[PDB]
Amino acid sequence: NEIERVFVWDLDETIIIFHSLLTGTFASRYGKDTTTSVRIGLMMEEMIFNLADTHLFFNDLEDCDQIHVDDVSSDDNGQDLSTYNFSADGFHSGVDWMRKLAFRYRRVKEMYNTYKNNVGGLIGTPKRETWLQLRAELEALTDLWLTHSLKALNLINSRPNCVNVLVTTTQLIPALAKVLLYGLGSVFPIENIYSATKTGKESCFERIMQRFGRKAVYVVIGDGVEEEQGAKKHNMPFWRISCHADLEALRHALELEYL
Ligand SMILES: O=C(N/N=C/c1ccc(Sc2ncccn2)o1)c1cccc(Oc2ccccc2)c1
Repeated sequence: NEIERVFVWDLDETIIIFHSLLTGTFASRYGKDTTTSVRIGLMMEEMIFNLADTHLFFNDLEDCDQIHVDDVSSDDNGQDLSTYNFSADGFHSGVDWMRKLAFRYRRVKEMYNTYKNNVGGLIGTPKRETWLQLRAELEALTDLWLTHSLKALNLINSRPNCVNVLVTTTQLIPALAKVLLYGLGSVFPIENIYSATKTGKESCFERIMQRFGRKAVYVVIGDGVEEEQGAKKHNMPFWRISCHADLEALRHALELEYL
């Protein structure tokens, strides 16, 4: 490719897998209301899984959790599937089976590239007003974290020589449902999302470097410890993102071309 610097992101523990909300440990650490925080997380995890079951084949692709969306691109005899009836094919729970599985991921990809900047047309209103109301309800507890990290991502996405990728441990379909909904679709191309569920984040890191080559600068930006050791044993500069002030430094270091 033409990319010079690649930023690998691990937005779990804060955005994708925000398990601190549901356990209530987030509310205790930051001194917020426990009951309200869990209610926002329980509503969120519902509207996410409700979209994956009615749009992204969550029940079909529940166990067949791949790692990249283009993995089964070899069994795809590319066809106009605007008429392909998924409810009446040989799918259940396999060269003729992998083709039906591969079509579904391309249909998932079609939904991503189509409604990633127009969610209100994907989930018809008022499901947007109620759900955009949910953002301010949560960003009022996290001090606009998703908005803040979107600034650091758009400060990278607009650079033609720089790019960003995402490496989470959720299954690919639920992770795509969150990235689509949460608004991270404008900064994350769907071809740059990896699911470290069965393989771990280290193997997902090696898979990224093999794609972009050695002439590029790889930087890891995330929170937690799983990707810190995965970025250390691959000599990739790790960027902690725990505090809110650690993000202001990430922007200020990109404003001045220090990265
Ligand atoms: O903001 C978000 N997480 N923040 C997490 C976090 C942990 C530590 C800190 S820093 C801090 N500073 C001061 C006080 C508290 N914490 O932030 C978030 C996560 C997911 C989705 C999300 O948006 C939406 C949008 C639409 C619908 C539903 C959610 C927003």
